[PDB]
Amino acid sequence: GMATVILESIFLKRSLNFKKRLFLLTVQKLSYYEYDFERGRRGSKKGSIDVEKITCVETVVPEKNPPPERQIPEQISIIERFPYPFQVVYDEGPLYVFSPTEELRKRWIHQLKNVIRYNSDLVQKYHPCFWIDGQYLCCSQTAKNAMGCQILAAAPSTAGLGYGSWEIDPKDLTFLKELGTGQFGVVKYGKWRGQYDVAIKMIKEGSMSEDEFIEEAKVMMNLSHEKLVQLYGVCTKQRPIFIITEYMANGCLLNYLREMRHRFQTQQLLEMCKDVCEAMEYLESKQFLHRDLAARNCLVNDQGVVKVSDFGMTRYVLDDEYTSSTGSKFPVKWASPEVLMYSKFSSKSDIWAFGVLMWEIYSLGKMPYERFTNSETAEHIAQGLRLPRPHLASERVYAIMYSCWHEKADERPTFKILLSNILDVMDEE
Ligand SMILES: Cc1c(NC(=O)c2ccc(C(C)(C)C)cc2)cccc1-c1cn(C)c(=O)c(Nc2ccc(C(=O)N3CCOCC3)cc2)n1
Ligand SMILES: [Ca+2]
Ligand SMILES: [Zn+2]
Repeated sequence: GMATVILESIFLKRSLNFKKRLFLLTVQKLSYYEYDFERGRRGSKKGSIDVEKITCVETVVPEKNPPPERQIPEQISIIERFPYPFQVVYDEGPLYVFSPTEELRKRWIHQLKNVIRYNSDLVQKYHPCFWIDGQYLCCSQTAKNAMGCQILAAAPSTAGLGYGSWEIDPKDLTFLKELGTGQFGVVKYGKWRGQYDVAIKMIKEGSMSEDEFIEEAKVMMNLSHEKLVQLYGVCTKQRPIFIITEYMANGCLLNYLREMRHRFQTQQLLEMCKDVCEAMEYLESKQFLHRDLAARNCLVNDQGVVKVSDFGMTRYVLDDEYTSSTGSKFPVKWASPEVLMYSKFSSKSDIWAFGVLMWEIYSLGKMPYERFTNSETAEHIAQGLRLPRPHLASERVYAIMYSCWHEKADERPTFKILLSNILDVMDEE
């Protein structure tokens, strides 16, 4: 996955002694340390739990008589008063943590519950109350590893798509239609447990760095936005492996644009841009690059909503004709000059590509730089060649896409700024 800290908070931890600890969560580990107040950083490490060993995270029933420091009834209190407990359940008994606020406890529980979907020894039951004086107060059982006495409200074993085990059973898939092929081979439409529509990407053996994708899915499983194609899970206990996603009935945006019968109004085209920009603002906020943003990599559902697809997947492509910046399959005509010249990938190369995508949308799927080959494009865009204003784009709309192609990456806007510009034009109309 990634070594990035997803959540950082100061909590009160129970050993019976209670101590303030800085908790840091990564997809790999939940670690806690003494808090270096003076330096505003972590102090000495005091322990850690491997995320793969966590079987359950849930609230705890509060103690009936907790001292003032833990009594339910801003700056000073949020680091001195900890009344809301939660438990992290793993092999070595539960770990009890007290949050200063309810919102913060909710945030940690929500995040941890999603993360542990990846794990293999998940439980359906837990202990609602504290283990104290050699027994659980809820059921009076005397073993710390005693099975939970109460079923979880949304136990993963019985949870629906997006909340269940990350590994999906392929025997629960029905295949109904061929959706064509892409960089990793065949894709199909089908049903999960006979009711839920899904897309099944079947990974051609030898096309993907599978072990890296499977591990790194720990990060991608946390990406969720209304305008991102949702990843539901994987099937990796067979050959080939499958990637299971949200199904988009209308296919890829590029082919959608090229279907002349739609006869889109320019308001509809701007809405497509807004959809994509919202997805990209979300990915930018998670410091996650797409690296092949283009109309061909966006999909359209049966409601006409555009969503961004296959973000982050370039990293696992084994084909050097795709990966090489001069390869026949590399997306040269969406690549910023710095990418082509120096392999300088950043949020700003995604911004460049977004501009070309806006141009595609207002050109109804025309090939960019049609008069030029990939090699010619690479040479001339580094000199200052730019895509001209599409006939359907107003000067104001063109200014947005044009801003994406500044020769200096740092003078390119962010997706937050682009979205603001798009919303302004929608109002102005
Ligand atoms: C994403 C995708 C690829 N492309 C890839 O898998 C791919 C892999 C890697 C990359 C990188 C280069 C970035 C690494 C890019 C793309 C190839 C084929 C289909 C789909 C796809 C997916 N989903 C989630 C749908 O809902 C859907 N829905 C469709 C719905 C309808 C139709 C359609 O109109 N059809 C089907 C066949 O022909 C008849 C009409 C087609 C697709 N189509
Ligand atoms: Ca269609
Ligand atoms: Zn119990």
